Amino acid sequence: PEPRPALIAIGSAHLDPKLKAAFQGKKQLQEAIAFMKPGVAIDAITGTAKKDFLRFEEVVRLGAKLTAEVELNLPDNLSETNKKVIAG
RNA sequence: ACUGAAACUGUAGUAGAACCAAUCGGGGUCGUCAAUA
Repeated sequence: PEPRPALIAIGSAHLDPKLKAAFQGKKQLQEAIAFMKPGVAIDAITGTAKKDFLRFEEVVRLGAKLTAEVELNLPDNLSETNKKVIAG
C-alpha cells in the first residue's frame, strides 16, 4: 500500500502573540526567558565530580503557555462513529 | 502537464569535593578641674 499521510496537521507552539510583541527589540528580555541549569556527573567511588562531565544548559522558565494551530482534514466520507474515535 | 509522504534533537550524566565563623581582650579603676590675687 501507498503510505498514508496524516489526517492531523500540528503547528509549532508559540508564545502568546501579544506577549511576543512585548519582547520585540528587547534582546535582554529574550535572553531572560531562559537560564543556565548546572549539570555535573559524580564519580561513584570518590563521590566527586568526574573530569570533563560539567555542563551548563539553557532552560526555559516554567509557566509558559504555548498554543499551536491544529488542522484535522478528516475524509469527507468518514462516519460519525469514526470521527468520535479520532477525537477519543 | 500538478506541493512527496513519514520522522520528538533526543539518550546517559547528583553543581559537586575539600574548608572550625574563628583569633586577641581580668567588668576594670583616683586626682584631677578652673585662674588669678
